[PDB]
Parts: sequence; C-alpha cells; structure tokens
Amino acid sequence: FNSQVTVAVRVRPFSKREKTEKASQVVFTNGEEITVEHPDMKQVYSFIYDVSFWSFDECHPGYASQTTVYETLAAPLLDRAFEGYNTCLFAYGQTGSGKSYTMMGLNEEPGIIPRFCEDLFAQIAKKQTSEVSYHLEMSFFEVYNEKIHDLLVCKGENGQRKQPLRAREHPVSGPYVEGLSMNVVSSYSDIQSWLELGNKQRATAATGMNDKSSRSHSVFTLVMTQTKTEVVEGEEHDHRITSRINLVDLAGSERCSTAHSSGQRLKEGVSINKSLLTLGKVISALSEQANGKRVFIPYRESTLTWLLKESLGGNSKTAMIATVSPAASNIEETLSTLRYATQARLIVNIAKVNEDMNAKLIRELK
Amino acid sequence: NSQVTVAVRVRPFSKREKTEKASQVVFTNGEEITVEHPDMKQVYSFIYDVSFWSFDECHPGYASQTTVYETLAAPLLDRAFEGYNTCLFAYGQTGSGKSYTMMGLNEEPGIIPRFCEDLFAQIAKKQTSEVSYHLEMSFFEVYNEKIHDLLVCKGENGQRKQPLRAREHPVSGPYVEGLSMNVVSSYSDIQSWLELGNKQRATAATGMNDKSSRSHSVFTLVMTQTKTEVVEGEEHDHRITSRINLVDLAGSERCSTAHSSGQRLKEGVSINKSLLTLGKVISALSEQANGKRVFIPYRESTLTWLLKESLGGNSKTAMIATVSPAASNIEETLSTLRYATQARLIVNIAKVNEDMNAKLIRELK
Ligand SMILES: Nc1ncnc2c1ncn2[C@@H]1O[C@H](COP(=O)(O)OP(=O)(O)NP(=O)(O)O)[C@@H](O)[C@H]1O
Ligand SMILES: Nc1ncnc2c1ncn2[C@@H]1O[C@H](COP(=O)(O)OP(=O)(O)NP(=O)(O)O)[C@@H](O)[C@H]1O
Ligand SMILES: [Mg+2]
Ligand SMILES: [Mg+2]
Repeated sequence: FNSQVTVAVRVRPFSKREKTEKASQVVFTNGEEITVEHPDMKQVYSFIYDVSFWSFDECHPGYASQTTVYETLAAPLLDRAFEGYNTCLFAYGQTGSGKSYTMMGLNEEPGIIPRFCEDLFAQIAKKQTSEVSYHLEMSFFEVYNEKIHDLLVCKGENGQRKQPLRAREHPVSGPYVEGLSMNVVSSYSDIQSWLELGNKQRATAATGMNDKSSRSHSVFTLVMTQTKTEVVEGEEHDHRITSRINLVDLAGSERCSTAHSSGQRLKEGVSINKSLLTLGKVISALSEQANGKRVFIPYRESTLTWLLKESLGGNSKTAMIATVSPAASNIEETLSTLRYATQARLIVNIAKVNEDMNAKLIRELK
Repeated sequence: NSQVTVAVRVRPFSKREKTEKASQVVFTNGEEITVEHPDMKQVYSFIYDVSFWSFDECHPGYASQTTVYETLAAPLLDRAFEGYNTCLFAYGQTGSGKSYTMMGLNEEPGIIPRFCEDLFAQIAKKQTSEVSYHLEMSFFEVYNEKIHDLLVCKGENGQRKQPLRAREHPVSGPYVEGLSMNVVSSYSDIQSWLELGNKQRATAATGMNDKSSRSHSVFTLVMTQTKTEVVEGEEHDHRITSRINLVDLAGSERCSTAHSSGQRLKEGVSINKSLLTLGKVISALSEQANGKRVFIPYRESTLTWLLKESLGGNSKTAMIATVSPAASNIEETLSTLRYATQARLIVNIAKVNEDMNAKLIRELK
C-alpha cells in the first residue's frame, strides 16, 4: 500500500528556566494549526499537520493527554499491527521538549510507548483464542557514538561493560543486530520491567539544559506473530502473520553554545548531531521520492538510518511525532523542527502485512 | 535347464540400533531396494525378483519367516521331490542375520526347520509300499580351500582337523572321499547331529562380532526314491533321487578395515577368493540362462567344484542376500547388495523430494 506517514506535533509549555529568564510565547495553536510569531514580529510562519495537540495549556480545545494522543496517533498503528502491518513511530525535536515525556513518559504520566504496550497486551487478550495463537517478542537497544549497546542486558562487573555490537544485513529482511537479546512477552507487566531496566542503564546524563538528557538514541522493538487457520480441510493452522512495531526515542541538536561542555560530552553531542543530520537527509530524499523523484538514499551513512531503513521507508505503517517549545529562546529550533515535520507528511512507503507464507503454498493459492 | 532366483531379506532395527536411534538408509519401492547417502552424495538402487521387507510389522507386504519360506524356499521342496537337485545360498555380512533367516530361532523357526519338517511331512504324503524312501545328510566345511567333515567330534588330541580331498567321479560328478554319512527320518535327529556340527565349525571373534563365520559350510540332504514298475515279471529297480544343498557362505570383509595379523588375514583372503570365484560362476550361469554359450570356471575353487552338478543342468536354486537397514553399516550393505545384484547397480543423486509444501510443483505448473 503506497501510503503516507502520520505526522503529529506537541507544543509543550515553558518552564522554570523561562520563569527565571523570561522567554515569551511565540507558538500559537488555532485549534490544531501551528503558527509561530517571529520575535521581531516581522513574520508568522505556520504549519499544518495531520494531528496536533496543544499541551501549552490544559484548557483551550485541542488539549490532549498521553492517551488522548495515543488514541489519536498510536492505537491506529496497533490496529494495523493486528492487521499484520509492520509499524513505526519515532520522535524528533530538541532537548527539554518532552520527546521522552511523550514517547516513554515517566512513572506518573508514562508515554505513548507504555500506553500502546498495555493496549497491545489487552488487545491480544481480546482474541486469546484457539482461532489464532499469538506470540510476542521485543528487543530494546541504544545508540551512542555510532556504537550499539543492549539495554536489556544486565551488564557484568567491570570498569567497561558497555559491550558493543555490530550490524548485519540479511539479504531479504534487511539489517539487524548480532546478539540482540529479543525476549518473549507474556504481558505489559513484563514489557514494563524490561523498559525499566533499559531506561535505567541507558547512557543518559544531567547537563545545563535539562536535569536528565537522552544523550543516546533508543530503539524499542516489538514483533507480534499470529498463527491463524487457513481455508483448507487439512492442516488449518498453517497461516501466520508477523508484525514488527518500532518505537524510537531520538536525541536533540544540543547546540554547544548553550550546551557548553567538554570532552566526552562534546563528543556525544557531535555524534548525535551528525546522526540527526543524516536522518534529515534521508527524510528529505524520501519526500522527494514520494514526489516521484529517482533518488539515492544514503541509508548507509550511519547506523540509525541503516537499522531503521524498513521503518523510515520499506514496508510499514508509520508515524513521526515532533516535540516543540514555546519559548522564544529556542524559536529557531522549534521552527527547524516544524519544518522537518511539515516536510515529513509528504513521505510514503508501501505497506503490507507479513504473512511469510514460506514453504506453505498459501500465497501461491492466493 | 537350471535356473536361479536372486532375492534379498531386509532386517529391521535392533534394540541397540533403535536405542542409538540410528538412521535408516535402506528403503524399498516394490522389489527395488534403495540406499540413500546420509549426505545425499549418492542414492543407489539394487533390484531383485523378490524383496523380503521384515523391517516393520505394520508395513504393506511384510514378510514373515513363513512368508519367506513359502515364497522362495518351499518351491524347492516341490522340485526336489520332483526329482532334480536343489540348492539355496545365503550370502551376507556379519550381523546381517543369516541364521535368523536360515535357522531362525528355537521359537521362531527358519527356512531350515520349515523345509526339513515340511519335507518329512510331504514325503509322508506318498509313503506307499510301492515306493521306498531313504534319507541321508552330510555336512562339511571349506576353509583355506580345505575340506573338513563337520560330523566327527574332535578328540582329546591336538585336533581332528583332518583334511580331505576332492575326486571327480568319472560319471556323476565330484564328491568327497572319507565323508561319513548318516541316515535320517527326523529333523530332531538332523538337529542332534547339527549340535555337533556347528560346534565343530571353525569361527573367530572379529570386531564386527564375537563369533564370525571363518569357513563356508555346506549342508546337503540325500533323497532316495526307489520305485517298482510293470516289466512282465518282478517289479523292481526304477530309481530316482535328488539332492538339496544349503550354502552358508561367509562374509567378505575388507582386510583394510580388519586390521589384524596372521591366520585371520589368511582366512579373509581365502574367503574373498572363494566369493569372487562364485560371483564369476553365477554370472556365467545367468548368461547361459539367457542362452549365452560360455565356458565355466567351476574348477577355480573347491566349493563350486563340488557344487558343479548341483548348479548345472536340471538344477533349481536360489540365493538370499541378507542386509541390515542401518545407516552405520551402509558401506557393508552397499557391498553386500552389490555382490548380490546380477545385472548392475543403479545410482543417482537427488535432494529435491522436498517441494517445500504439499507439492508446490502442482501450483508451479
Ligand atoms: N507538554 C508538557 N506538559 C507538561 N510537562 C512536560 C511537557 N513536555 C515536557 N514536560 C516535562 O518537562 C520535562 C522536560 O522534558 P525532557 O524530558 O527534558 O525532554 P526530553 O524528551 O528529555 N529531550 P532529550 O533529553 O533531548 O531527549 C520532562 O521531564 C517532562 O516531564
Ligand atoms: N526380521 C527380523 N526381525 C526381528 N529381529 C531380527 C530380524 N532379523 C534379525 N533379527 C535379530 O538379529 C539377529 C539375527 O540373527 P542372529 O544370528 O541372532 O544375529 P546375528 O549376529 O545377525 N547372527 P548371523 O545370523 O550370523 O548374522 C537375531 O538374533 C534377531 O534378534
Ligand atoms: Mg528525552
Ligand atoms: Mg543373524
């Protein structure tokens, strides 16, 4: 299904930081349409999105919680997953824009990721029948300085236990990680425990912009297979489908002029910005492709893109969520983010469902 | 006039081999018997007029012991009673189960007891006062091209392994000098003497087993039919007889695998020589069975030399190859069936039986 990507946006409000150092509002939501006032009051930029939420305030219409945003954005992808489609959602934006606060959220207001996860487990409960057997697995890993590390591993005891892995490209199913310890899911409780361990061990750190920053890229994969009956008088349960869900928490530019730092700090920031740039180029060429343009896609210019190839494009029903700030202090960043997103709507891939009727005759009969 | 039937009796797995969960390599398709390489390097097929598949009770066409007897061994009882000589060969490697087919078990008999008691009972069919019947038997072994009588009990001496010699009767055919005979009317007494016989038989503990056959054994039965006829006077002297010759051949064995020394190697050499000779002989007999005129090297060994008349002319015979199905002795099985086949061995290679599901070809067409 040559089909597009759902692009959603969430303007978080200002903070103690702006209260201490006054930073006016410039982002404005006409219900859902995004409008940004230049502090010079010379231009208003405006952007239109398939989805909007106005978390700037709780009161005016357009407001939405984590789960409102879920049932707007991610529950449909749950639907397409049970339809059998691979699915993607990934975040974008700067530091302190609640990109984690949205996707993952915290303990008290967890994000789209945990909402979807419990919805998925109970949605399997809805059809926990012998009509269709279900089997769910998940992996969870991180990207730091182009190095891949396993979030679900209890590290050993050593001064250096951040065991790197490497990537390999199956000629058919595409990239994957060696040693990636994909584990079985019984329920959202198990998912929760896994996520807790991983987010704990993630290489994150405090800084001058936020108390805790996602200095590494995080990937959270689920794959649900569902074995169903075929339409034959013989072995009926010989049909199966798979659906691969991919939820991605990226990092922010973290411009060093404000993110004054040194050593390993600046190193991580450099690698991050490099990665995100590569991603942006991927996104742009994808948009041009969706415009019908014959274009070479530098998936291979980094690791993030390479792994997420089949999700940024390929075969999956996908979405992006962009996080943006109201403070004029970072209006440039928010504008860049909004332009990224409004370009992002234009992207399409060709999404179907992964029966994998291999050595089955079912697809051939079909 | 003679003719031979060439057949094969497949053994099933043992408790040992089932415990190993040893792979099967022998399979059948009709009388055809195939061997599949474990690495599928070669899929061979040997062909027989008959195949005795005692691999699984549940299989279509299971051959039981009496099945074998009434399939291949029994007709020879008819022909021997008819009045021409009969023989049955058994050839196979150690552990194949030659005794299991031939002698069988004390509870599950073989073609030996089946034929013996059947022929007793079947001569009792015709036990008239017009015709007299008289039955004898002899039993001897060939070993290093030496003949030894199996019916003399060893004495309290270095040995009684007294070598004997072959002479060619000017009229009838070759026979053995000094061979003591006994007369029979009971298989119980057949067995009485055999108790001595297969004890005196020379044997050796190889690696393939603890008691291997290191000497060919020939067991023949003497059937005498004396009839009287109207001659315008005293009715007397119409004589017809026949012979029934059982051949417990010995296994070949590659000396390269039987790494050893001395007398063991000598016996292996002699045995292989005999087998080769016999293979030549039998093939020649087949070619004449199709009518090819040809010279026969009967004289190249003692065994065939004795059997010459039992093999030629009006002579009905069969040979049973014994084999094991297990993947582990696959080489031995291929060897055995190769000896057994009388035209050639088929071979190919094929790893396409998996059409990935339910004959995908039916869709691809
Ligand atoms: N719209 C919002 N409404 C209420 N609270 C918010 C909102 N957005 C963010 N927050 C909170 O403010 C804090 C700032 O967000 P923060 O988690 O630092 O962004 P982030 O996703 O960490 N960016 P990065 O660290 O670069 O990945 C978070 O701890 C949230 O709990
Ligand atoms: N068709 C069969 N069904 C069941 N068991 C069999 C069959 N053929 C052989 N066996 C077993 O294998 C053995 C074959 O005869 P036996 O002489 O006892 O073993 P062996 O070592 O093969 N002796 P040999 O006759 O000299 O090969 C028997 O002891 C049986 O228990
Ligand atoms: Mg974050
Ligand atoms: Mg045996």
